[PDB]
Amino acid sequence: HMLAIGITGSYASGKTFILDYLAEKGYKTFCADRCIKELYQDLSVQTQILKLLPELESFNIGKISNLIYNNDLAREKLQNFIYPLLIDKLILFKKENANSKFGFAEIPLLYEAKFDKYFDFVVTIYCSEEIRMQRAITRTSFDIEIYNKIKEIQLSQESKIAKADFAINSGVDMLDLEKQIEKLILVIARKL
Repeated sequence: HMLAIGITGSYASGKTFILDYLAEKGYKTFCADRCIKELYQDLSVQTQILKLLPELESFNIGKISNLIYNNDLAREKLQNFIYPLLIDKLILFKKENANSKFGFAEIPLLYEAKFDKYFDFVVTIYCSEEIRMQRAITRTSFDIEIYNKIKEIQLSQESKIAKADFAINSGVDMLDLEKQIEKLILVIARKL
């Protein structure tokens, strides 16, 4: 069956870049963050979330983000509701890709704990806090309050490295990052 390789990393460490690169190269990829957004488009999921978090008043992604960064209890309720639905989608991803020897899944931010020990192998992408902050500022979503809350929630890079089978440095130029991804592919292929 398909070996599932999880990709984890702090915010702005380059997870998206690596998953995009692998997809461009034809590898099977599961983008958990985009899957969560698809879950939020499901009217039954919306309805259940509104029953669980009636303080939202309406199903609106911006209001959800605001609430879960402001409120740890709400964030926990939402994560406990979404995580099993996300696992169902990951199971389907593995099933549809059974003739592929391996495939890759982005571990979404703040779900790192929930996904502990889920994957066959884990790759962590790391880089300096200075580079992560620079990257965060260059993105259109930048919000210092949210960035600081993420910096307090998320597991440290050292902890992520400790739980990883492979650790890749994204605090390098993009073309050297791509070379490291190609090295990762070769290492996984020899595990087979």
